[PDB]
Order: sequence, then C-alpha cells, then structure tokens
Amino acid sequence: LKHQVVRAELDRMLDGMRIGDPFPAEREIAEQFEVARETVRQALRELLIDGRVERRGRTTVVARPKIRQPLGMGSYTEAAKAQGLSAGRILVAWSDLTADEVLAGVLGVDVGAPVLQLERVLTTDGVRVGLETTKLPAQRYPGLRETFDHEASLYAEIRSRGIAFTRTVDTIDTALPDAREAALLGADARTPMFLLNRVSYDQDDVAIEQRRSLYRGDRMTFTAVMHAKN
Amino acid sequence: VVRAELDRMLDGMRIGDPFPAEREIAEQFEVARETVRQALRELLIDGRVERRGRTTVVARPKIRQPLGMGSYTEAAKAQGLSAGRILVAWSDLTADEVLAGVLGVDVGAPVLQLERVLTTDGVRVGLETTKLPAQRYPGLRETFDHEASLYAEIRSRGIAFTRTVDTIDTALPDAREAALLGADARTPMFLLNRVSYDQDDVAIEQRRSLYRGDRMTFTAVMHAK
Repeated sequence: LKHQVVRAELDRMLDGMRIGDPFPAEREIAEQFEVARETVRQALRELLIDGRVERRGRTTVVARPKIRQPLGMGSYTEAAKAQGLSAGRILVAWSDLTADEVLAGVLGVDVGAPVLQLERVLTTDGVRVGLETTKLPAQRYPGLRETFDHEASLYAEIRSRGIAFTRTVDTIDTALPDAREAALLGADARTPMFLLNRVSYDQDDVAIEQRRSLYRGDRMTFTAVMHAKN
Repeated sequence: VVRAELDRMLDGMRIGDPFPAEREIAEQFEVARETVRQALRELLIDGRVERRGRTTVVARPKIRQPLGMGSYTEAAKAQGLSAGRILVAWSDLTADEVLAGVLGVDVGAPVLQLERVLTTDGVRVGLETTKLPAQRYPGLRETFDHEASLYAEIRSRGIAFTRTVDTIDTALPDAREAALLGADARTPMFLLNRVSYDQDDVAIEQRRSLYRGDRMTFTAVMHAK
C-alpha cells in the first residue's frame, strides 16, 4: 500500500501549493514516506504527464494544467470539471451579420440570410484560454438572446430546442493571434495558438453553426479517441 | 468553367505567382466579379492561394490529414501532392516504467524505435518517432522498407489497428528538431502523441509526431451515433 499512499500524499501536497512551488527532492520524499526513490520518481513523472507539475532545472514544480478537451460534441466546462479545474465563459459580444456567398454555402442558407454571431472568451482558474466565435443561421434560433444564458453551454441550449448534434467536421491548425486576439487572451504576437474551425450538422443534416475557436497552446490539449469499426 | 479554369491556371503556376486582378479574370471567362471573388476565396480556404497585399498568389498548400488510422501519403495523394518518408535512425531501447505501462509490456522489455522525417513536394513536414515492443515484430529492422507505410507492414503481420488515442499539443522545436525540419526555435509545431491498439486491445505502438504547423492541417469528422 505504501506506493498508493505516496501518490495520495503528493495529491495532498499539491492541494496546498501554488503554481511554481518546488517539491522537496525525490530522495527526501521517498524517505518521508518509506518508499524507494524510484517510486517517488515515477509518481512525479505521472503528475508531469497529467500536466500537474513540470520541470524547472533540477526541480519539479507545480504547473497550471492544460484543459484536456475531447474532440467531439462534449463540453468545455465538463472537460475541465473532469480534471478538477474551474472553467467559465464570458460574453464578448453578440453581432448581427448577414451570410456572404461562402458562409451561405457552409450553412446551407440563402445569400444575405441573417446570421447571429456569438463571441465569448473561455477561462480557467482566472486566466484566459480561448476566443470562440460562433456564427448561427439567425432564422433557426428565434429568441436565442432571450432564452440563452451566455455563460452556459450553447450546445445544451441548442439541444433543448430539439436540435441534435449528429455530425461535426473540424479543421485544426496552428496560429498566432492578431492585436485584438492577443489583448483578449493575455497573449502576444508570438504566443502559439490552436485554430479550430467547425461546422455542426443536425439530425436532418442541416447546418447548426460554424464555429471558430482560437485557443492558447499553453492552456489547451486536445484528445481524440478513434475506433476502426465505426 | 470558373473553378475549373482557376484549377487549370494553378496547375501551371509557381508558388508565389500572382493571379490577374478579379476584374480581368471575370472578363476573361465571361462571369461576374462576385463569381471570381467567391472562387478565389474558397481556393484560399482550401489553402491553395493566399493574399499578398492587394494581390492573390499561389500558396504551398498544407497537407490535410484526417486524424485516425489512414495514410499520410494517401492524404497528400488526395490533394495531388507527392509525399514521402526518409529514415533518420533505428534505435534499440528498453521500456521504462512509463513506457512499459503504455505498451502493456514488462519493465525492461526490448523496444525498437523507428525515427523518420515526413516530406511533401521537396520540403520537410514532420519528425515521426515510433516506439515498438520489439518482441511483437521479429525481423522488422532487417526487412522493413523504411520509405513505406509502417501501418501497412504491421497489418501485413496480422495486427489490425482497432483503436487509437491521440493527444494534440502545440510545441516549438529543439535544436535538433529545428535542423531536421528546416525550422527555427520560433516555428509553431503540432506535437501529437498516439497509442494504437490491436484486435485484442494489445498496444501496437507509441508514436510521437512533431509537425510544422505551416505544413499541416488536421481534420476530424465525428458522428453522434
């Protein structure tokens, strides 16, 4: 059991420390908890893989873990919850736009059709994670500004309107922020970003949204589990 | 005939070549300016052209790779781009406690590592480092064509890829990585880490892939059911 107890003691240590705090050396810890030095080494390496600690020269220090978000139709806040992390969303702005030729094609609406755009910043533990710009065919969502809690999951709101998320199509690229994106996200011109572009489709294969998400690479990891059979 | 005409043009143009102005193209093919404008704009979305000031120029397209169990070279072939793999090195390792856990092998078990660089149209795209449980693949190092698909070779040995687990991170290259990929310390990269599992859910590999962000786009098509 001494190998299980050391892992629990490191978790308890972690609860009380700040980001950047160094752990005692591996040998001191091992002796504190009557386990091998290699046992402490391994538990620290597991924390590191979990994003909860990082190396600083010879030392292991407390890190702010990246949110590990599954690719698919799940939620940003649910992903962070799963890791014991506190995520939120902040309204940047609603914008009323119209669909140009390209966007009309993506959403399968008429050229000129009304588009409602929601822009929000995603946060975790007091720091900015990403900027989410969702363009919606406005005709599909009357009252959305009225019925929608802008801090909540838009996907849950869309599901509550009888619209099921049946198919998503993502592109994932790297990027750098422009001046506005950098200011919104506490970043600079050199900060590495993920740039995802999504179109979602409902049970009738009718487009739900086109969503652009620009995430700071230092605050986000994406995970994707694929099966051969389906 | 306008998306086709532009395709025909791109065929003959070099990276960096500027198209004629929107109005000229429109008048050349007897279509509206808006029609030319839309076609160039979706060519831009496909990554095949890019803006340079007031002009639109031919771009080197990013390879569009579906996440999953398909082929890198097949993906590039889908876009009419030539793609290949070049041997860096084979290495003989032993599994540490972490890797032994990942591969479901004993600690100390022999590990055969294959490192290769991925190229498209003469330029480097990525560094692929595959760690294999050596016991699973007798004779691989001696016989395998390192330019070919390792996934095809593993399947040829009776091992089907059934499940894959990817993590995707951003990264910057170290000195060696920068040298291998024609990059510098500031070049944005994708760092992908995969574990793949066979028909019995036994690990096949642990694969690290470091790609130049300027040469790679990942795509994912997901279904609810």
